[PDB]
Amino acid sequence: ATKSVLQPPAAGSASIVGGAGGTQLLPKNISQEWWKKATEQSIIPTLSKSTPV
Amino acid sequence: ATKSVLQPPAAGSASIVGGAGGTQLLPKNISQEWWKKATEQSIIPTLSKSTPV
Repeated sequence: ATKSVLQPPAAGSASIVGGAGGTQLLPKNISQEWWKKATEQSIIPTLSKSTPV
Repeated sequence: ATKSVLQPPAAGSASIVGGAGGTQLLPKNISQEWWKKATEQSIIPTLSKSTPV
């Protein structure tokens, strides 16, 4: 049979990583760029009279 | 007995190309400008954020 790497294996094929634990061999690419919201600005220091404290 | 060129020949007339296979001598004037629609633009590569994959 021809060797598959995707999971589950394609029909009539064999999985290259088909050995026990072999899927731990499949690569990962982790993005350097996150999904994170911006946080809310503080308005009070802008929207008030500054004083010595 | 007067000699036509349009097909089929007019009534009471002889075709000028009435010999066997003679219509293969009539000119065509095929246009270089096609009739074809444009197809729809793909938008996903324009809209999406690019990433390594």
